[PDB]
Formats: sequence, structure tokens, C-alpha cells
Amino acid sequence: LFSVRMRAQKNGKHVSGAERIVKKEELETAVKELLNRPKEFDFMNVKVEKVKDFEVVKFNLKISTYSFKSPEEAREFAVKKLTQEGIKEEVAKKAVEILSKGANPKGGNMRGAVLMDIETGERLEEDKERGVRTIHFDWKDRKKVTEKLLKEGYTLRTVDALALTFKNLFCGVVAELCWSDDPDYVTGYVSGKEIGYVRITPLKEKGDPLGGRVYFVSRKELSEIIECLTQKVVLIEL
Repeated sequence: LFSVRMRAQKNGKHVSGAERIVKKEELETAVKELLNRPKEFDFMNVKVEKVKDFEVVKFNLKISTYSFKSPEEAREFAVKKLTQEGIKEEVAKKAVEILSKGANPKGGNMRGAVLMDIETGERLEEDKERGVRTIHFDWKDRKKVTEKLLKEGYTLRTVDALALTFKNLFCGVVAELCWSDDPDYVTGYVSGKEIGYVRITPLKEKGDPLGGRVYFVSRKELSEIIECLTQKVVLIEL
């Protein structure tokens, strides 16, 4: 196995990034995809890495879709679903508040997730600008999983978020709150091993460039989660 990671920038700003974990016979293919993912970039780095240890885990979340009239109800409904994982309502609400108002305290989005104390609503990440990025995950067979899930009517964003959030749940995150920072994508989710993957539409308004992720975590488990999020290599079989 080889981890292929790429990131790309235009005028000093991240514009694109992906990761594939594949065996050598498929290394060229994966590099060609990621070299072609950015529309316009002026810098791009592609790091190829031989995988040392990795784990294969079988996906088994329940996908369910819901759609509402305004962000209010969808956000109110997401707070309800986080409540069904054990998050007290005002902690779930605190995660929603952080994302909509902008997660980075110096303005805008974070490339990575807020790590929220599941009991107190306290932000446990040391870097509130960059957050904690989950990496070293992939679908074991991405071609298969992409054609199947698209034909079920999920987007390429959904194929991606499903693998990401499912590594997060494997790594000990209790539940997740996520919506895109793309001004036009307005579908997001909450996940959790009880409630499954809960697609929720209008989680913001069209235009709103503010979006991101909040990971509800037990502080007594913080260091072992971060280590897992950022270093364990997990392939996901459907």
C-alpha cells in the first residue's frame, strides 16, 4: 500500500487536496487523478508514502436523508440528533454556533475539525486556526464505492464525507457535526454510531462561505483520538 496525498494552492490559499491509499499497481492511476483534481493552481505538493501498518474496517453506518425549509429547522433538527448520541442539547448548540459564526477565531474557516469536550462545550484543540485534520483513510475500493453510491444519488462530496466521518467514529469520536464551506453546497450531516449518517439539507443558506466540522470527544480520551485521527491508516470496505 501507498498513501498518496496532494494539496494545492492559488495565490497562497488552499484550493484543493485529496488522499488515496492504494497498492503500487494503482499508484500511477491515483497520482494522475490527484494531479488533475485542481482546476487552477500555482502550487501543488504530492507526497507518496509506503504504508507501514494499516487496518481494514467494514463500513456499517445507516444513511438517512432529511430536508427542511430553513437552516433554523435543519440546525434545530441536527441538535436533536446529536442529543440522541448523548450530547446535552446546549453542547450540540454550542458546536452549531461556532461553525455558523466562523470557526477560526481570527476569521473564516478551519481546514480541520474543532474537537469539542462532549461534557462542557470547551474547545480542546490547541490550534484554533488549523484544527485537527483527519487523514490516512480511504475506501478499500473507491471505483466500486463511487459508482454504487452515485447511482443511489449521493454526490462525490458524500462519498468523501462518508469515509472521513467513518474513520472519525472508528477513532473514538462520539459524534460529528459537519457542513461544507462551499458557498453553494448546503447539505451537511451529523454522524454517530447510534444515529448513523444523517444527511440534512439547508444547514446554511446559499452564499454563506462559513462551514466546517466539530468532533464531539471525551477529554479522558483526547490524546488517543488525535493520534488515531492523524496517524492510523484505515482502509474501509463496503
